[PDB]
Amino acid sequence: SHMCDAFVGTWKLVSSENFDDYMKEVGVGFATRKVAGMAKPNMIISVNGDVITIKSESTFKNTEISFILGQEFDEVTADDRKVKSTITLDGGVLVHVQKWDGKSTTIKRKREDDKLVVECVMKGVTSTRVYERA
Ligand SMILES: O=C(c1cccc(Br)c1)N1CCCCS/C1=N\c1ccccc1
Repeated sequence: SHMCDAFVGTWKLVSSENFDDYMKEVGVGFATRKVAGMAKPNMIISVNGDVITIKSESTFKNTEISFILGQEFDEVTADDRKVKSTITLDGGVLVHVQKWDGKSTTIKRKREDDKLVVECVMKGVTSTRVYERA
């Protein structure tokens, strides 16, 4: 057993707050905000050795990242930003920092009760997205 065992599995979105405002702060345009804000993704997290894979599947976009903790990678986000990403585990929280164009956003994922809680921060704006097991 290991690092991310309590994250592994298939998760479904059950609530979202302030996501449109988070996307505005990130610079996402109107039409993408509308369609992405409507999405109800399933998030699939798996581990194989040191490599963690996170898939997001929805009617809007399907994305996949694979990474090693602490090791930067280039990522194309669902909204088509080209970012440099680093994901670490800090006190049991997966912390995902994305850098692009002199900007930065941080996505934190944590287990709380039977939920996986995702907090997305861009400057002063936070969005909270709650997932349950599928
Ligand atoms: O993995 C997704 C993802 C993938 C496919 C669909 C959707 Br909806 C979300 N993330 C990262 C997790 C935290 C939410 S922000 C985000 N992507 C977006 C960022 C800006 C605008 C639109 C989507």
